[PDB]
Amino acid sequence: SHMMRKRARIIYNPTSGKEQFKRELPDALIKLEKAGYETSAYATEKIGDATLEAERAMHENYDVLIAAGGDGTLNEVVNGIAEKPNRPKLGVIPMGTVNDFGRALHIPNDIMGALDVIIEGHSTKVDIGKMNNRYFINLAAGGQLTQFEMLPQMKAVDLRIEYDGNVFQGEALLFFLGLTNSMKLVPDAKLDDGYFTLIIVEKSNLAELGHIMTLASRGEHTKHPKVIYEKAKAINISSFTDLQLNVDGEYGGKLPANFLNLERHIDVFAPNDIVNEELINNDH
Repeated sequence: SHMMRKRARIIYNPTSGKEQFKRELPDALIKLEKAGYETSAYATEKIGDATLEAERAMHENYDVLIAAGGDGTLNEVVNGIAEKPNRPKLGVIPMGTVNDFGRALHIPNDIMGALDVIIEGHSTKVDIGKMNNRYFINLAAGGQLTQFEMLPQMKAVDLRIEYDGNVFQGEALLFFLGLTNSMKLVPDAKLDDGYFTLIIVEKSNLAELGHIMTLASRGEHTKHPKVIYEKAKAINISSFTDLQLNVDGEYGGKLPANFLNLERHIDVFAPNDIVNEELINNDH
């Protein structure tokens, strides 16, 4: 008995990925209890349930919030706790078909392995993004479908993007704001630095398109002059024409959008076993 008793809340999507978690919950509870966590669980039913539960949990003095599901459950949990005093630490159990945030932090795709990471108690702080009044953890993207794989479907649109002091103003096929980058690359992106990865693909002819696509195919897109790469903390986006917004893999409304990177905002259990190339701070 090496620690004083703690309180954990599991927030889980029962129909997530392979859907094995609900069946494995009783053993997850045993393991968490043996490690000293009085553990309770909440099963989501619809989109938004995880956010609302995380909001309630804020008032219930938990040491850890465990999100068991895909990037959607994760995004929802973060939305419920972001910018609130006394945030619990976040535990990630990757129960989605894709788990881009998990892979970004090297969380095992094995339940008991992910639980081993939480129980061991080493954690990192990662940036999150604020967009208008909501939050995100992976990426935001924007463009207009005609009348990187999707670039040939984009229509040039006039846009302005104020990023920190600077201004881009012109026609663009696509913009990306990346936090994590394993959904894929810029060469030197950090989860830690307080900077979004900002990609803007400018309006280009068919040849520049072919070219950008063949460079993309071997991690060299950033080398094309029509591909802009900047790092920025605050990015404000507007146009007079209407754009669709993708936020963490889902439709996230439309413009205008104001983005702020909340540097090292969220404390999340991570492996002390392995070195993260995308972290400035590996003090864990």
